[PDB]
Amino acid sequence: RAGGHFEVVSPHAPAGDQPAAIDELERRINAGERDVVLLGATGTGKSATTAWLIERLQRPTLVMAPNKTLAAQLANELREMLPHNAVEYFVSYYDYYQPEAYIAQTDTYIEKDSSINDDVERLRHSATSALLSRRDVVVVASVSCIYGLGTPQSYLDRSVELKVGEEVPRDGLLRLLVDVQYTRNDMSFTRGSFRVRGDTVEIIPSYEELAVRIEFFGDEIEALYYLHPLTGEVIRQVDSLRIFPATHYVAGPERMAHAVSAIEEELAERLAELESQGKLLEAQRLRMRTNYDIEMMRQVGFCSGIENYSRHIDGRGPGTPPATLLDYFPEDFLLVI
DNA sequence: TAGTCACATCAGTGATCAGTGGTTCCGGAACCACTGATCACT
Repeated sequence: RAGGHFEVVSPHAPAGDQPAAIDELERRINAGERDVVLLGATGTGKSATTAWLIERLQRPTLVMAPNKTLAAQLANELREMLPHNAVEYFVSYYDYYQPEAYIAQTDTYIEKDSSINDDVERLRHSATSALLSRRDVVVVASVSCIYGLGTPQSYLDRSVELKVGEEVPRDGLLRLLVDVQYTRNDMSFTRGSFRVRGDTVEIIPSYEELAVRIEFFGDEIEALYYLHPLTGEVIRQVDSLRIFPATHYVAGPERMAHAVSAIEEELAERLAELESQGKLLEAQRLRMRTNYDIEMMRQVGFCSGIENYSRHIDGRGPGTPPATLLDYFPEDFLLVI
């Protein structure tokens, strides 16, 4: 995690309680205080104090807010004070979301339905990449953060970097693009997708807004270039760049194998459980749904309900905390709630 | 008794297009000139 210094551009002049408060909070955190409280009255500007504390500590910060409403107004403001560091975002990426719900009394299956937002997931993946690519990363998170996730381990593993001049098989590059959830959209150009024409390859990464054109000298990386996605305007050129998986359900083929194994084992477990319960209808419905799900893992590796198998994918045990953006954070990560 | 909770998609469902199957339709009297009798003569 390469942590660039949190360059603070604050034309405001701190006064009143700001200096003493920041100093005492700083020494508080220095004192190993795993539990701290702040009394910030209205108009006291908690955002600036949090930014300065993050600057002093130089740790990847996770800030916790209770509703997506709040996150918006603050994160943009901090970017003004931090125009040279990774400022990020994460909340529920759902314009709408009915859960997988079950009216037991009526035996009614209100199936999980969701109108999926785009920019929310974009910023989610940008945040995960930034955390697993640099230490100067600040992320605003809804409680969703503590829900089940994939492993930042595999997140950083599946990611692959390419540099100008280095020999690299283009076909292997496409293979790893597929393995990191990027589609060979040879028809049009879309987010997290890409197209191949001759040695030329043009890709929009899922987290990175812009696109990139790579020219190939046979099976060698001829050159890399930033781009506007559709117009293709080369923003600039850099020798090397990394790509992270477009999914947070990152998992090597071996991790998919282990997840499938544990899924089948706990599937037998739940089969016996519902058989004893006498809930044969529910048992069979779950059985066939997960049968289709595992079929299209063994074929594709992608579907709905993948999260429900996080304990298998992450591989940790039942009842333990599933993977989290906290794992995406270091142990010396800054935390604010 | 109650506000937030958030981890996509088989399968209709037909619109709608957008390809395929087929449509369909006029002017005919002119124009080019060609062709079997009829007195004629023998």
